[PDB]
Amino acid sequence: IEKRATCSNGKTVGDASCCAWFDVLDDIQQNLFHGGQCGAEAHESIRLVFHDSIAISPAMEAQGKFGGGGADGSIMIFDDIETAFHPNIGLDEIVKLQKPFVQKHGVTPGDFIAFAGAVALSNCPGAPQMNFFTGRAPATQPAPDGLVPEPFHTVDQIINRVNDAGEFDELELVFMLSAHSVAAVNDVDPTVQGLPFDSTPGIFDSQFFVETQLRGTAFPGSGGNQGEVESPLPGEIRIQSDHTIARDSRTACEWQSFVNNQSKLVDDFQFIFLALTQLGQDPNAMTDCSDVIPQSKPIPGNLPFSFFPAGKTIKDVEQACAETPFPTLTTLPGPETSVQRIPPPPGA
Ligand code: HEM
Ligand SMILES: [Ca+2]
Ligand SMILES: [Ca+2]
Repeated sequence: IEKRATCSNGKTVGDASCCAWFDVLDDIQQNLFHGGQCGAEAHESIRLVFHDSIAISPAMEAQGKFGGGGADGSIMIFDDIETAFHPNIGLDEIVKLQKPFVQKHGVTPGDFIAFAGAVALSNCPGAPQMNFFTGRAPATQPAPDGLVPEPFHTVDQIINRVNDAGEFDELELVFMLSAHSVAAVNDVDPTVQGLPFDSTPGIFDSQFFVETQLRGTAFPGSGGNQGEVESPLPGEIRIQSDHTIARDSRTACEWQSFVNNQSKLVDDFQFIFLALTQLGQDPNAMTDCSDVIPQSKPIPGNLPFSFFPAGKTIKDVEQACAETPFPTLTTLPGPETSVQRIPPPPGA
């Protein structure tokens, strides 16, 4: 039973219970995201949503074991346990920055993680208009390990894991990897933190899908780290799983479909992000508080939506989609330039 209501700030929302999230919004925009930025804390918050949510397994439950609660705030509640798992490396820092907000505002940890993830995305130009539903009860048990994918897992292992967790198919796997468009890597190369996956880590766009399809020619920092392969630009990192998903015959044409197609990118990610945040939950038992999330902003300027970074042309693309040739994009002018690092807070 939802009660449409006008909050104290004058805005109308779907249920009166949503109004209290406007105070949470104001607090995290100022004190967690430094004035609404799509910087390191926003990226970490988006990563935390996946690591809290994908830890659920119908297959383990069928074996008599607890397979995890899905989107239940378990990675925050039992952080001493889940953040020690190898796939969750580096997440205790963002969990520690978020905890005080959960305590101050009296919301569940699962609902806060889903909220901060959606607000973080709304700070990145180009993001979809994000949803936010409430209702996740506090987890009562930590998830098991072995449920969050690693960059060195094969494509078959990853496809099978997301299919078990939420009945997601191989095309939906590609949809959710769009989040690597606003993201950096702090713990794979031990000599440098903050290496972005694409040349625009503050913009939700398809440069991740363009740049992962170019030929990898060098390591940005040290060579041969586990789960890392060569990348095409100085300062950019590329992980093994993204590299192989982009070239596998099952997923390569879906990976290429986002290039120069902003509306598909936004619509597909909007859809799959909402689905991840409902894992382990009953959708009809949740409350829609999407009207609290800020409107996303357009990408500023007048460059084409997708482009080759300076120094790269169609000859540097490793075409993997047999149905449709990679689109001929324009190249930015000038010499190749390094992607700038995104320094993380201490402890990342
Ligand atoms: C399906 C398989 C995936 C694998 C193997 C994977 C792998 C990784 C790795 C290795 C990192 C760097 C972690 C670190 O250095 O501590 C990373 C970062 C990131 N991942 Fe994924 N990822 C996956 C899917 C996703 C999904 C579905 C999302 C959606 C939210 C996501 C969002 C992020 C974000 C936003 C970052 C950047 C973190 C930051 O800047 O601090 N990833 N991913
Ligand atoms: Ca969880
Ligand atoms: Ca980007």
